[PDB]
Amino acid sequence: ELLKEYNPYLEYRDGELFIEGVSLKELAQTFGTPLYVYSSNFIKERFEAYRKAFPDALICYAVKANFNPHLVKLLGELGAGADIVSGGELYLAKKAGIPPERIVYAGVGKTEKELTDAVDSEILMFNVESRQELDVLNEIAGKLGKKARIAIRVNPSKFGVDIREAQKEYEYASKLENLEIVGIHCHIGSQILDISPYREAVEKVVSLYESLTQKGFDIKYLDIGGGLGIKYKPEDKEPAPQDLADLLKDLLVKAKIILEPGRSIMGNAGILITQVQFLKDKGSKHFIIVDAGMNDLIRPSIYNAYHHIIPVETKEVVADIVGPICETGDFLALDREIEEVQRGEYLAVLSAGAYGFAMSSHYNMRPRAAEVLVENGSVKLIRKRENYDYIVEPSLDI
Amino acid sequence: ELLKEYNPYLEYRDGELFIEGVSLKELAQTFGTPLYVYSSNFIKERFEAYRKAFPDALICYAVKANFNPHLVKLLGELGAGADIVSGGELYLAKKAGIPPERIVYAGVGKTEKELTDAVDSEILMFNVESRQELDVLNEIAGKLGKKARIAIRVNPSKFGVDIREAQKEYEYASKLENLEIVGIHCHIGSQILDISPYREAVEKVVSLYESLTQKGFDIKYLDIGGGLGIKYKPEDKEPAPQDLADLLKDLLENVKAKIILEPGRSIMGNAGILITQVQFLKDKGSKHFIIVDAGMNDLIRPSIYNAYHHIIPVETKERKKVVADIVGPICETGDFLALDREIEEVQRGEYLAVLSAGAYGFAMSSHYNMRPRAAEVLVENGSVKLIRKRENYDYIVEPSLDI
Repeated sequence: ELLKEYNPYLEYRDGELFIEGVSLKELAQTFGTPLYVYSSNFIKERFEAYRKAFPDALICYAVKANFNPHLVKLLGELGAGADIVSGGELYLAKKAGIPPERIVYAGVGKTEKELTDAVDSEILMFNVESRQELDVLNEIAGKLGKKARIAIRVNPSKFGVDIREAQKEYEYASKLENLEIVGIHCHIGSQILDISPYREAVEKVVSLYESLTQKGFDIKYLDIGGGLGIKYKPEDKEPAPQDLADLLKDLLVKAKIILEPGRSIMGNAGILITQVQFLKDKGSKHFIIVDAGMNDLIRPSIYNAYHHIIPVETKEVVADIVGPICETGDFLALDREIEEVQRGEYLAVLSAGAYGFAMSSHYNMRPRAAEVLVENGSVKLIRKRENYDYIVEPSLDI
Repeated sequence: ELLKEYNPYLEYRDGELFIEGVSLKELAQTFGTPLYVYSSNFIKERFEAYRKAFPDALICYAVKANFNPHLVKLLGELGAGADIVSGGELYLAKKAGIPPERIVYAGVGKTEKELTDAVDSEILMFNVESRQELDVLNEIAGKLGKKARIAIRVNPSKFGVDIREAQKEYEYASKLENLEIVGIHCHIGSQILDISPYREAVEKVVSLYESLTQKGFDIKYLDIGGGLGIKYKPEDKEPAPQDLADLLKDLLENVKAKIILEPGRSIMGNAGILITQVQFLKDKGSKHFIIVDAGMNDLIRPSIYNAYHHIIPVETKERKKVVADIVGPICETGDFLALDREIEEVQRGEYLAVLSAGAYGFAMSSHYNMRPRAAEVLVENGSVKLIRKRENYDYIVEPSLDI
C-alpha cells in the first residue's frame, strides 16, 4: 500500500489519517498549522536498520538533515554518532549527549572559533577539505597542546580532492607535527536510489587505504559517507542499508567503517500538515492556497522537488498547490492530481523530515511551524511555534 | 565611477572601502562577519526620490524586501506607508509607528487570524487575490461590526485576476454588505529595468477605473504596485522614480484617484551590503575557490536564482585578478555567492563586500547547518547603530528548550 511504503506508521482509520496511532486532524486542531509531525519509531527503525546491516560500523547521524535537539538526542540514546558541519552542530551534538569520540566534522564551514572548539573537544576526526585547512588545524592544535585527528576527503565541486592526487595531501599532512592521520573519507552524493556507484567508489577508497597502509600510515577509520536515497515519488523504490552492505561486503578491511546517513533516517520520518485557505481559478488552471510555503519547506520551490501530498480526511482535480509567500515560485506542488479539497481541510505533505524545517526561514515575517513527536499514541511538543517577537528579538532593546 | 553607481556613499579611501565615512574593515573587526551593513542616507534619499517624483502619492514601503524594525521605523518617520503580505508585517509596520491608514495588504498570505487583525486594525485597503477571499473578508468584517476596504488585484502565477474579468469581481463585491470597494491594484513584476511595460499596464488600469466610475463605483485609490529595478550588474542602468513619473504623467492626468506605489527593492536593495571574511583558498583542477564565512544561509539569491551580486575587496592592494568561485560554509554544492568571477587575489583573513544585498537578503536568511544569522548595522554620516545583534546557537533552538 503506497502510504505505508512512505512510512509504515501512517494509516487511514475510517477516512482519517493517523500517525503512530494519533489523528493528524486532532494534531492540526490542537497544535495549529503549519505543523511538522515526526514518527519516533520510524526514526528508531531507520537507525536500527543501519546497525543491523553494519553491526561493527559507527553510524554518525548527519545533523544537517534536521537539527531539532530532541531528535538528535533520540538518535544519541541509540548510540548514534554525529556527522557535523558547523560549530552549531557540534553544540547540538554535545547538548544531545553524543560523546566527542563519535563526532566527525566535515565540510568547508570551519572558522577559527569553530575549529578551536572542535579540536579542544577532542572529536573523533576532521574530514579535511583543503590543504590550508590542514595548516590551520595544525596551528590550532599546537596552540592547545593537542593533536587534531584527520581524514582527507577524497572524490573517487568546492568539496574534496581527486582521489588520484590524495596521496600527496596525506604526505603533506604527515609533515605537520600536531596532526594525527587516522582516516579516509568520501561522500559521493545524495538521494542515491541506484546504489551501483558505491561499489566503484569504495573500491577506490580501499585501494587508497591499502596504498597508505603500505606507505606506513595508520588508517583507523574509513568514513564512506551518507547519501542513500529515500522514496519521494510513488514509483521510487528506495535502497535499504542491507542492500548497501550486500553491495560492499566483499570489498570490506581492518579499519572501522563510518557511515553518515541523514535523509535515510529523517526524510520519511516527518510530515508537514497544512490547512487549505482558498481555492481559485485562473482560466482553466486551478490553485489550492494553503498556510505553508517555501518558508516552511523550500525543496519544491528551489529544486523542483517532488513531495507526495495527501488529504488528512478522505472523501468522495489537477492543481498548483501553493503557499502564502509573496513569490510566484512559492509552491509545494505544480500540476498535481489530488482529490478535491475545501477551505479549512488539512493536507499532509510527505517526506518532509530531512532538509525541511532545517532550511525554513522567516521570509514575509512568517513564524516557523511547531514540531511534534509521536510515539505509539503519545505526543511530545519538540519545538514550539514561533511568534513575531522571536523573529525580531535580536533587534529589540539592543 | 562604478562603485558610486551602486551607492554614492561607497568609496575607497587609500585602498580601504568606506560607507558613509565608516570603514568596512573596522566594522568587520568590531562586529564580526558575516555582517549586513546599511546606509541610512541612501534609504532616506531613495524614499525621498519617490516623494519628489510623486508628491501627491502614498509611498508604501514593501516590507517583504527587509523586515528590520529600525529600518522600517526610519521610513515610517519619513511618512512611508507599508505594503504588507502577512500578519507579521502588520505587527512590524505597527511597531515601527506606521499608521493603518497608510497600510495596504496584498498576497494570498491571509489566514483567518491575519485577516481578523487587519480588519480590526482598520487598514487602508485589502488588495484582494480571490473571490473566496471576498466572501471570507466579508464574513470577518461582519463579525467585527466593521467594514473592510478593498481593491481587486488585476493583471493587465497564483496572483491577480485577468483585468478582462475584474469587472465581474467588482460587481460581485458590490453585493457584499461588509465590504467597501475603494481601489484597484496592479503589481506587474519585479526588477524591471526597462519601464516601458508600465505604460500599457497603467493604461489598462486607467481604462478599468473609467469604466468602474461610469458604473457608479467610487474608486478612491489606484495602487500601481512596485517593481522598479536596481543596478545589480556593472552594465545595468537603473530607472529613477522620476523616469516612471514622466512615463505616467499624462496617463494619470485622466484620474482623480490617489495613487499608491509599493517600492521595496528600489529603496532597500543597494542600501545594504554584506561583508564576509575569507576562510580558505583551494584549487581543484583548473578552478580557484575562495571560501568565505557567508553563504546561502545569509544571502540566498546567487544559489537559488543564479543572481548576480557585485563582489569587491574591502582592501584594494594592486594585485593580479583571478577567476574564482566565491563559495560559502554551507554543506551544499549549490552554496555559492559567485561563480567564475573576476576578483582581486585575496587571502585568508581578508574581507569582501557583496553589493546590492539590502533587499531579499537578510529577509531570506535561514539557520541551515545550525548557523546563527548575521549582525546588522546602520551607518549614518560617520557613526553607527547596531540594529540587529548577531544570533547565537541558543537562539536557533530556543523554542525547543524546556517545552
